[PDB]
Amino acid sequence: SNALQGKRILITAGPTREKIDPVRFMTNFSSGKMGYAIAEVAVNLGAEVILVSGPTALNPPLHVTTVQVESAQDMLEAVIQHYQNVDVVIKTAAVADYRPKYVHVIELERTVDILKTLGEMKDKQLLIGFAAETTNVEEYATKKLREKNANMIVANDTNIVTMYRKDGEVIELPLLTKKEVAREILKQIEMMLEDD
Repeated sequence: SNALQGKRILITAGPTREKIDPVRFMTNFSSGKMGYAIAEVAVNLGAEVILVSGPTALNPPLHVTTVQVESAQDMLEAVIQHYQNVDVVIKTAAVADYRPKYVHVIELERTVDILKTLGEMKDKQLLIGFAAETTNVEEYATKKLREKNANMIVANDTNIVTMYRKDGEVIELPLLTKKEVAREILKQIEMMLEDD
């Protein structure tokens, strides 16, 4: 109940929304259920939780400080605003984002990588990322773990989750609900905070 007492944890969740024209947009889909589930469990563990969310149909848990955004750019600005004052950042979006160049046949431009940015300006914070691949899961998750300067990468297929920690340890899980996975993740984070 007090496992993460006083720990500031920032979580990103949901999809990003990129405009094409005033009445059209594209969506890099991400459910948001996982992020919102982690946020709820984190609160119950006594953590100070900040949730940066894209457009979802979900309602944030009580006591969760939530910022609703749409674009990947706004999500970036929101995370940077809090990054100095947090202990843990959990990026719950395995999808790399793309964005149209104009706001009026559709030219796409590269968006700024959130996890890469946080890794470059990282001080003492812990970076947790996600990954969802159908091939070379271990190789990709490990590559992302080292490239983005992260502490743990959560790999996906109710969920079947394998976690890859920075120290080299690998933890596979059976079929669990999102809330169960959330607990296992926050358990791992709790330990990394003690290692420091």
